[PDB]
Amino acid sequence: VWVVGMGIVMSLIVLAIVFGNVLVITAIAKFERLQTVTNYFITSLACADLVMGLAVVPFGAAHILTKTWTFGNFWCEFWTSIDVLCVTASIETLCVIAVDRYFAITSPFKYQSLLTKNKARVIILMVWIVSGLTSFLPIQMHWYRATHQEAINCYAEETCCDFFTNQAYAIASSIVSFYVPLVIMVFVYSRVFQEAKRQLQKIDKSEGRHKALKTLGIIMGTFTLCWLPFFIVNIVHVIQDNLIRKEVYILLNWIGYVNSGFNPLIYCRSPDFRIAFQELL
Ligand SMILES: CN[C@@H]1CCc2c(ccc(O)c2O)[C@H]1O
Repeated sequence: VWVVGMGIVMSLIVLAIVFGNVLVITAIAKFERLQTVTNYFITSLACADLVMGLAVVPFGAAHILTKTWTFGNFWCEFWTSIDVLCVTASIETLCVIAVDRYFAITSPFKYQSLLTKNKARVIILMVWIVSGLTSFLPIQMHWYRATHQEAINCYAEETCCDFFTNQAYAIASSIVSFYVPLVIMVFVYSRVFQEAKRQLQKIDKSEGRHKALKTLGIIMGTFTLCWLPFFIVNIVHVIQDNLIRKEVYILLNWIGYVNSGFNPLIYCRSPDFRIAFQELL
């Protein structure tokens, strides 16, 4: 009375993610007026979200609904690697976009000199490579493997897939993937807000006879509310093994997945994108 209908939500999420990401990619690729150095970061972010929505989500949905993993252990390890890869790549691309905006507003004359067409490709490749070294290299060689008896029983059996991780791997991965980008983005947006307030005050002083707050609020709040509650419990549940159950962890992780769907509605609402979308349909 629950399974026969609760798959509708997963189907809707999959459809929304795939449609939004493919529409953004098609709009950027097809029309030449959208070709910009800043738009390449959005292209990489959309590609990461598309891969996530095409691979990670359906298999997880099958895992919860069926409650068994029909496929082998090799596919389980591959799925975990893809999950970690996509998550960290997306979160790092967000910080890259924020730093680009910081450089755009803070230093207006030499914005062009710092970043060109060729440098963006190198930045994106380095971001994806650092993302890859976090997931595939440790998982495939079995560095994260736990040691307690329940983990051994889960790992030996070929029909169960429960994520058991070492303390050191969890801490290092969380620090590399979330907290450093969080700090960088906070500092960047604080400086940007200060500059905007100064300019607004200058204009009001010039023309003798509030708006950036909402713009910063959407971007900060969406990311923080979507990805902060997951990493708190991720860090906590390794130090103490009795506080956090195995269902709240899954619920928070799936809450974090939805953040891929909201990215096109935040970073791709410019008017030129509106003309591009209107022309397509
Ligand atoms: C199966 N879910 C995984 C488990 C742990 C983990 C995730 C995402 C980013 C990380 O850095 C992680 O360590 C989650 O998506």
